[PDB]
Amino acid sequence: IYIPTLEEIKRTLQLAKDYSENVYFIYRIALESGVRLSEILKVLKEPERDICGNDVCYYPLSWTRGYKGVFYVFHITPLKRVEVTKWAIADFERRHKDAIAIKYFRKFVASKMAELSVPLDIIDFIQGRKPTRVLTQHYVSLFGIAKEQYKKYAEWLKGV
Repeated sequence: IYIPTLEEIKRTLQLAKDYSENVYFIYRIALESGVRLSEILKVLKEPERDICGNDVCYYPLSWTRGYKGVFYVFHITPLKRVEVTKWAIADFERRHKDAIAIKYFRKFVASKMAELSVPLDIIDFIQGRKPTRVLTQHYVSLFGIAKEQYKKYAEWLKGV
């Protein structure tokens, strides 16, 4: 399957930033977090609920598709308020065929976390996906395990 290259990500961030720094910031949080666009737009409408701790930040959210459950938007950069819909994003990509669709930023994040040996069930949780197994491998302490695993992607990302 297609996983974007780091260069393809950089070029997309740059196209965005030159179009709107707000749209850019959305792609940036997409790269930092691995979560899906809808969640990124939720957290940016209420950036105050963000929680920043030392090395990384995390924004507590709750599953809406199906039974509810707590997950976190992990990121490095403190949030700022951005008010857009998915249509702002759609317009931007329609106008830039060589900008990688934001949905593919997930694939890239997932792929990198693999190379850093983040276990797949934790990659799933970091990205705001529901468990694939009823009997999860990490019953305690899920937040801690996720955070320490995420701190490895953060370090990588910080050194580019």
